Amino acid sequence: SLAPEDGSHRPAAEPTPPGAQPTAPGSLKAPDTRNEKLNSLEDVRKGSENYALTTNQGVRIADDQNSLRAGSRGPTLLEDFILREKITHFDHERIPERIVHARGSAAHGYFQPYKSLSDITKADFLSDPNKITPVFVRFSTVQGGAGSADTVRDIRGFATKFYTEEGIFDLVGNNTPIFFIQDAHKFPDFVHAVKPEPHWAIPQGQSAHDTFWDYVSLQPETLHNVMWAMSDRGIPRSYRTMEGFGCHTFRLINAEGKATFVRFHWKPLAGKASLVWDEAQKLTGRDPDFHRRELWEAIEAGDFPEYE
Amino acid sequence: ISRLGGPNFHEIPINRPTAPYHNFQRDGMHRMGIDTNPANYEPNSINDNWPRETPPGPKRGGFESYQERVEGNKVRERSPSFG
Amino acid sequence: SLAPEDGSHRPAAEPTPPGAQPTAPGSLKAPDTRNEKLNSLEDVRKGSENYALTTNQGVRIADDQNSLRAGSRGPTLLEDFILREKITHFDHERIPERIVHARGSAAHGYFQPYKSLSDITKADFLSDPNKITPVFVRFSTVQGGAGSADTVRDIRGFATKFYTEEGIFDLVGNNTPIFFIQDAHKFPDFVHAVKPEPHWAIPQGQSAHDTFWDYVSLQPETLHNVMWAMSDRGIPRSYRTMEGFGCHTFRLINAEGKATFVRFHWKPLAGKASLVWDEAQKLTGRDPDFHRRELWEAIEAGDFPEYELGFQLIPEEDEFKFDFDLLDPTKLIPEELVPVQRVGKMVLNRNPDNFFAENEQAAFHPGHIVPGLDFTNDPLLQGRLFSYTDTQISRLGGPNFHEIPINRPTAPYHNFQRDGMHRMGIDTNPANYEPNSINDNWPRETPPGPKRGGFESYQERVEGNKVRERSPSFGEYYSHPRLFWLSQTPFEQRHIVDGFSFELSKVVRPYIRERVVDQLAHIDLTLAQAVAKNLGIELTDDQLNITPPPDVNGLKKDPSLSLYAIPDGDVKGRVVAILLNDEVRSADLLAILKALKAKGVHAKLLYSRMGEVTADDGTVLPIAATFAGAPSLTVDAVIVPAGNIADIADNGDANYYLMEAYKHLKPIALAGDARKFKATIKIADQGEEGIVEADSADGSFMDELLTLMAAHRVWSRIPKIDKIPA
Amino acid sequence: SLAPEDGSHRPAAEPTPPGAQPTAPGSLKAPDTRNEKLNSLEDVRKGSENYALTTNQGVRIADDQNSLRAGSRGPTLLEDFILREKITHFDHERIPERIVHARGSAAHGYFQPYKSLSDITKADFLSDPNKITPVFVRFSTVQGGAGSADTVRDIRGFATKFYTEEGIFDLVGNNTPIFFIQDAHKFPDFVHAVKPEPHWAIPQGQSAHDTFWDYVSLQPETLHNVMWAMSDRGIPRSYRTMEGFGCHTFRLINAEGKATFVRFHWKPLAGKASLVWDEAQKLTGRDPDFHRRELWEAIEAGDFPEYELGFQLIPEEDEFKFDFDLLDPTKLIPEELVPVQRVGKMVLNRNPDNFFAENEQAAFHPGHIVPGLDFTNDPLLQGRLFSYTDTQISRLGGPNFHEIPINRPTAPYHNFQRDGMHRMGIDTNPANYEPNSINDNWPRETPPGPKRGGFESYQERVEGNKVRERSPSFGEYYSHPRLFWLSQTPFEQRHIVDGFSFELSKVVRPYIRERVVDQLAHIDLTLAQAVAKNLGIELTDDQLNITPPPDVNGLKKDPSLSLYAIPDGDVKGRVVAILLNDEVRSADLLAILKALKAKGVHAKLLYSRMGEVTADDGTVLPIAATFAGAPSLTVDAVIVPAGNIADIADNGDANYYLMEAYKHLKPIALAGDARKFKATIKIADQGEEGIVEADSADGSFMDELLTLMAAHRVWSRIPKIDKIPA
Ligand code: HDE
Ligand code: HDE
Ligand code: HDD
Ligand SMILES: [S]
Ligand SMILES: [S]
Ligand SMILES: [S]
Repeated sequence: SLAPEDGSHRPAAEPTPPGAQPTAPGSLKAPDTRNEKLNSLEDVRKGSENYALTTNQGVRIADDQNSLRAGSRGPTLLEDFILREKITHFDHERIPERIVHARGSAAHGYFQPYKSLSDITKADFLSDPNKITPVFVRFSTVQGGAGSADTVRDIRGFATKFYTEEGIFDLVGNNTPIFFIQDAHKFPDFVHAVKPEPHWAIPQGQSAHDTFWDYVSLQPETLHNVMWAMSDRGIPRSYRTMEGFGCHTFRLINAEGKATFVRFHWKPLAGKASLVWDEAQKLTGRDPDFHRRELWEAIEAGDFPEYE
Repeated sequence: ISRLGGPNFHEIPINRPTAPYHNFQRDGMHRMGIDTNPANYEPNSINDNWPRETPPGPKRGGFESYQERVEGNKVRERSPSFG
Repeated sequence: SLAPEDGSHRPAAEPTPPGAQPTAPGSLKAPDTRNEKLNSLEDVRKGSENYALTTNQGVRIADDQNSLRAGSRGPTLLEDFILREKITHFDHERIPERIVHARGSAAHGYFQPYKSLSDITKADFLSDPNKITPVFVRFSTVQGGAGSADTVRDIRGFATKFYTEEGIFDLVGNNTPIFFIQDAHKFPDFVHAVKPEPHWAIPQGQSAHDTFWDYVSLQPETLHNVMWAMSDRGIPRSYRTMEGFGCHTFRLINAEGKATFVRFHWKPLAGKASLVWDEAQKLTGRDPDFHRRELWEAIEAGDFPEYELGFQLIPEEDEFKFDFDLLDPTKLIPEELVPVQRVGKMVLNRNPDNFFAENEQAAFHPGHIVPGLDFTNDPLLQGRLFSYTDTQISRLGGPNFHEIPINRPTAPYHNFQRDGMHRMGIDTNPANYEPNSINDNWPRETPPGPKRGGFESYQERVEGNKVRERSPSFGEYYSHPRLFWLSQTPFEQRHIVDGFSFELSKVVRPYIRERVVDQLAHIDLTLAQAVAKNLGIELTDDQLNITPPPDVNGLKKDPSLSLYAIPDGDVKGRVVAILLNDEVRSADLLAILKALKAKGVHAKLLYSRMGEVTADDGTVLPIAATFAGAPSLTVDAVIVPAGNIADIADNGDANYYLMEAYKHLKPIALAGDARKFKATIKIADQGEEGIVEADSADGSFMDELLTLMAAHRVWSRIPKIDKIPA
Repeated sequence: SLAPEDGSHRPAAEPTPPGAQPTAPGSLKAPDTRNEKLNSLEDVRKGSENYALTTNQGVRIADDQNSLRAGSRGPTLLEDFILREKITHFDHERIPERIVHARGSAAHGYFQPYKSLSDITKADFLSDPNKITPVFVRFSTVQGGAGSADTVRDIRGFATKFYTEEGIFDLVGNNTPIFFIQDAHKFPDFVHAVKPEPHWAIPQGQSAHDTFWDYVSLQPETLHNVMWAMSDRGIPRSYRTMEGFGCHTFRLINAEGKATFVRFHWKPLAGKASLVWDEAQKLTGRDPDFHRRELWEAIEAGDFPEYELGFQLIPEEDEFKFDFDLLDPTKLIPEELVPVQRVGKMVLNRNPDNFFAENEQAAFHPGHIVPGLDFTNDPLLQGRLFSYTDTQISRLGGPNFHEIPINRPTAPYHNFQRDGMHRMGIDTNPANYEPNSINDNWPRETPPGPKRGGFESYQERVEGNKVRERSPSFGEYYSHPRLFWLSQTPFEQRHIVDGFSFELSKVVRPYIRERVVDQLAHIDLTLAQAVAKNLGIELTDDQLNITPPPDVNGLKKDPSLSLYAIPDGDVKGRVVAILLNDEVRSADLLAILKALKAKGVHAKLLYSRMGEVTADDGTVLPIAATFAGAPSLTVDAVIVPAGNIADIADNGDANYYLMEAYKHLKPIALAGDARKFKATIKIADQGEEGIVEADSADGSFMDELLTLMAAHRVWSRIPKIDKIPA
């Protein structure tokens, strides 16, 4: 047995402050934190302790250290299906990242209203303060790839999937109340302009380059959101300490059929807080996973991110 | 990998084993299984090396190939016995 | 017209030094550079000047600013095909990244051999010193994603696609001579261990976490490549200043059928040079694109990356002449035992036009060999042969990945394979099978021979049972790690100690650190104790008495394993920060730049804001960047000319600039009143080695600075840096 | 393993009648046939003669017969990269077939207008009678898979890609002028209902099953296109002998901005002709590739398929002037009300080289329009515009499907779209966005205007609330089916009755059959009774009293809706079977072939074995096929020359050949003693209209036979075939 005698390989399944224990998969860290969605995923969770190592077809593997070869210094044989299945699955691990917001960090939680909103909306999840709606929330940057740094200067995404009794509602918002552009037809122009430039694929995670500012200088509708990004809004301390916005006017519709225009807000109960530019930029080098880590460790500690 | 869209074709319901399957393979398109193992490699100490290899034996043992003697040069050649 | 009237939007189509012009696609930057492969890509190049904006179907668009809607404040209509085509293409821009080496930077070039190697190989590309072979080379890290940082601590890849007249040959190597594991079956285990951990996908671009060090502690075969990764080899200065290696024993096969064992080498003609860890880490923050940028800018300046191809050659009858197995890819062949024979030179002289189309889509695979080469039973190489074909079916969308333009052979290709997704070639052959009579059996098989023959494998003898078994001969883990460590200078050993100590401090479970210190004590006690001390760990009496492993074939060191033991410095294409003031002394600046120019060293003029300043004599000095904007991390040395020093003397950024460069062992030069800065870095009045100083920037002031830059960094300074708060 | 020395493996590169030579890729059969699009494909056409067989990487293969193994009876080795490339390509050949119209056959050709249409449209391809536009056309069934049969009962597709100077225009039509449903939202319900049922995936190529008739019984909007499918229009003789229609009201826009509604037509210059059901059904077993083969062989013979493009034009102010809605795609515009104006001619004159690359990968989509054309609010068309771009993402592997060679425009295309899987074009533009200054904003938008202008949508007024609601004007379902019924000849009517009767007899659930018959009672009582009688159903008193729907704008019938009521036969390209005997009277064969050749009618010489027979004068006659191997299903008429009739008089296959041809209403001619076969088909001494007979085959005999063939089938024989046991 390879684990240490004293059992110090395994993190306590109780809330612990950052750095006190190794981090762990959520169902192992907090087995008794439940909601309808988390429970419904049990059919696909797979454990490991006390099980035999197998192929994907259920065949027990005797030797997971060697390829099948003709003699112990010989060529590898085509009939080694165990090696080929293992290397095939490896070879095909990756899927395309998101076109934008490829960098992002997510957690499970729940939502509950403070009071029935039936006077203004028939949305079932807003109909009773007793209605508990599971959520899965993903926070993100915009420009950089899935392996880019967290504390860049960028807009941040804030996407919430509400698993309601009357369907999925996704509230797909950002951390500023507007966008750079007015018409969707220009989205690939704006995004190409902010992304790494096409000849050489530089710079990652940064608007600080000629094409972005070229587009901005030629499209003054951009200037409002550019102001937000150049502010310390663009460099939050934590996904816990930033605001969220729905970006658009939507409508609520009530049982009588009356429409009300609405814009959505998320107010962080831990308050608003951002880094300073020098600190953010250096932090992309010292810990490019700083926000991902901070979110995971706040939840492990019981410092649950809360938004109104 | 093209016909069924990727390396997780064993998780398409008709294809699934009824026998247990556990290993350190991860990800791929259409991934259904949510692995809770702290480890995705072996040997590991962080999960006490589970899931673990199993020696061959008379029942419920690991797969080991028959130790057939191979002898010859690397050749692209049809056996004369096939002619 | 949106372009400025003075044409300042268009970069000069001629060699210019870094920062002088905006960068540009290669065919616009350097239209006069060519080779056979670049010429053949012309059929797919797309221009843009003077053309109308269209759909992909060739319909001209009138308004590319708006969607179609019912009234100008109305709903967007489904019939807007111009919107949905444009948004559809955007929606599907991304393809899966490489499983490993996803972060990489690539350039076109050419290779030519120094003489015909026909006595040892029939490979056509090596048959004639006049035969010039286009190449495309991609350098990469291993762990991080395509949008991770360049100057991480990691292994680097060094992949070369040779477009030979007898097929594609891909030499898919790394910047170290070995690998972490012995058998390919373990590759997903090792890679999973070094990659971000699967619960939370942390950390990116780093081996400094529990699962990596768990695997290493349990798999001593890894320690040799770990030594390399923990040394300054893991943080190169530039893709231009690292070695490349082919990793495995392959074979050369001559026209007579004789097989010779070969390992492949690339020697950087710009010399070997690496960063230091604090600098490398901070640089991942200040410019995560530094190596990609440096490569592109070197080529645009005419500082073409050059590498010499070399072979270590071992006769077949010498297979068992060494203390280690030639097939064991965790073992290096010391150059003291088998010298590198020079073979030819490769020059990278053109950037791509489109990074996605040429770099992201390029597919390299070590099974892509040509007649004159062959494999061996290296069990890591054996498994690689499966992987690099397989992985392309998802990454590049199917089995016609050779028809993507960058991947196309320049040699003819004809066969009976048909269809598949993205099929470009339209085959007119009446037959799609052989043997056939309906096309007189064309295209036809070709017997092997001295030139232009079919591929036939070398008839190596195979004997033994079908086994999943590691060769006993591979069961030795410590002697190569030890040879490596003993071959390093004392400052290089110090940086290895600090690499392990820093990485193990990030491992959360203490027993994993202890287990790895135990492994170190099997390699070298001094190493092990120094790492232990940094971790607060005390070696046991048993650990103190572990017998060191034996030397490797009589060797107690091999200086070729050191970056620095043997000077191979080259200052051409290096860069100096010049720290400006509002009244620079022109005569200092003239002499600085004249000497830098004469050796091909670049400069960047830095100040506290953008714009210009004016020297004493009225010369207008344009500013490249601010002190904060272009940190010392990004340059090789700093020079401060004389003048109105009081202007920058209390500037935090300016002071810190010299502290950072000082800490990172870079040459510093101070002329006249700029000597006032000696106080910020605590330099004595009689001066110290590595700090150039004088009343004015010449006679021998630039020669001194340039001598220091040829030696790369001031290693003697290392005992003084701990004191400086930087 | 090679070609025969006589060169007989290779088809002559000259036009040759069906069966005279093996068929071949178009560029080899007809190398001098060119057009702008065919030429532009030269970059990707790949030959084979005199080339070495290689891997896809350009490595010559020595042994393409064997895997690499350890000894010649040993295991195959993983290092066999030649085996794995070849098998990997093969393992990934297939791409997803089209959701609908998966079964299709395609050819290249060209179009030109008869005169400039600039008064009604500014479309460049309709602007000049001497501007030629390349086309690629694919004909298809709808329901069955890509390996289903051709001569099923189904709607046919007729899709034309016009490669115009101002962009690709795809006219994506069918062989009937309406569709089964009104709103695109129901398309998956209808298609799922006609497709193989989901539990067991039966039946292929057939609407004759419960789910289809369940949907029709519940959605009377479908009854109009059902009437067309049940008629002989559902079983065309050839893609050369059916009409095409664009299905929707589109708009033409002229340079002055005037909009005219238009519906598109294609008139077959070879005339309108269909099979009979029993023949069609049996032919799906004897030759499931009959229409694919006939199309390919017509083009190899020079019987180029020709179609006339025609437009129904309705001025904008006449939108509401009919008693149906112009935007309802279940409604046709009778040519009695709105005549088809002839517009131009399309000729299909070359087959592809590789069916997969050019046919299977072609992507047609009706949203691919060009300036001068525009859409309408037809709610079926509206949703089609979403589907034809979306579906290519999976079928063709991503958003670069326009780079697959067959799909590329010949017109320039330049834009700021980048990347996507298997990206071919390498963009050099410094800019990938607009507005930009860095490339002076190229490529640039272009204002709309008379010619070469940007696309702008016609400024149609929209007024209404956001609703999911069917227009009340669409809620009439029976008048157009009735118009169609009343316009058919009596034998066409009988065949419609028979198609409904045959289909509904395969519906297992009897209440579905009853509900369909109730729908038929709302269209025409005579039809409804005739179907009921065949299903053993008796109409109720109420059903008997259903008031017939109103005439369509005063019309009692419109003969243009019939296949046959107005003669339009053309025999060129048709085929006759000639049943040989072992001593043919050469004088008869001489006169038969001379007359057939004068009208471009082909012949196939049949016998009871293959090889040769010798005629009375020593002429050696090669045999194309046996009586069983090329049944009368595959020909238009049968001729039996004189000679040694005893040789075949008691041959069961030869007698049956005539019985099947007789049953199927085909002309038969019998010369000399071949008149003895009159007994097998019960023709009286006096003779019968449709049986040509004389002492010998002469001028008069062949004229009579060719007159019969110009009328396609012998409809007057129908009363006589009930009794024949065939
Ligand atoms: C206001 C909040 C907001 C706005 C206004 C937009 N984004 Fe987002 N985006 C996609 C496209 C898209 C378009 C076409 C527009 C304006 C027309 C916006 N964006 C502006 C996308 C390409 O479809 C996207 C990429 C992956 C994906 O699934 O959809 C996408 C991502 C995205 C996210 C990430 C959600 C997640 O996966 O975690 C968020 C938070 C936004 N967008 C916000 C957003
Ligand atoms: C010797 C230099 C070297 C070695 C020993 C290995 N890698 Fe590499 N690698 C792939 C798999 C693979 C396996 C199975 C093994 C040992 C079993 C190695 N690696 C060790 C791959 C997953 O098939 C890979 C990912 C993308 C791809 O197409 O192949 C792959 C990448 C890779 C590159 C990247 C080439 C490029 O596109 O720039 C390089 C330089 C190596 N490997 C070197 C290498
Ligand atoms: C809203 C869905 C929809 C509806 C309402 C229609 N179509 Fe369609 N059609 C498709 C959605 C579609 C498709 C699913 O997108 C296909 C199959 C895959 C493809 O590329 O297009 C297709 C293919 C397709 C083809 C085959 C082109 C080829 O040869 O590749 C033809 C000829 C037609 N259609 C014709 C018609 C006609 C005459 C319609 C009646 C006016 C019609 N379609 C309505
Ligand atoms: S937004
Ligand atoms: S290696
Ligand atoms: S239609």
